[PDB]
Amino acid sequence: AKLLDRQENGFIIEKMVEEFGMSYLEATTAFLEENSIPETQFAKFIPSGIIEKIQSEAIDENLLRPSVVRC
DNA sequence: GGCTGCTTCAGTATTTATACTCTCAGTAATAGTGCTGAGCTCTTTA
DNA sequence: TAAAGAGCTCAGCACTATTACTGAGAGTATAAAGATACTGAAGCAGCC
Repeated sequence: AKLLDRQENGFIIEKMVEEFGMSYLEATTAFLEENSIPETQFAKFIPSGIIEKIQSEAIDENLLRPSVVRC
């Protein structure tokens, strides 16, 4: 009904990758759309953790330019 | 009054120069908008 | 001395009212401005 536990959702969202195995990005976007989640009201749904690995894998995949590398 | 030759048509093999005037109209973007929380503010006395 | 109140106000997602603003409309009264070829098929056309 209500699913406001962020770190529990971390346990559930690692299930996405560790189970499916595409990437943390696509796994959690799949989560966001499955339960119909916007992108500004997420801090109430998403563990504080997965965000950091998301940033990591993002910059490592080079999603943005050198303008973002130095910082 | 039924009757044959011409006939006409129909089927094959990029990139277009000069309104005007409101006048309104209702719209979609857009700033005004107020929360939530939360994080620092602050003092308390144990 | 320092764990622990109760509040002072600043990130961070909306909302209503807005403001260019683009569209729909209604006025407009000098003129006179082309080198197939073939086969075929009904219709038309003149006749005993």
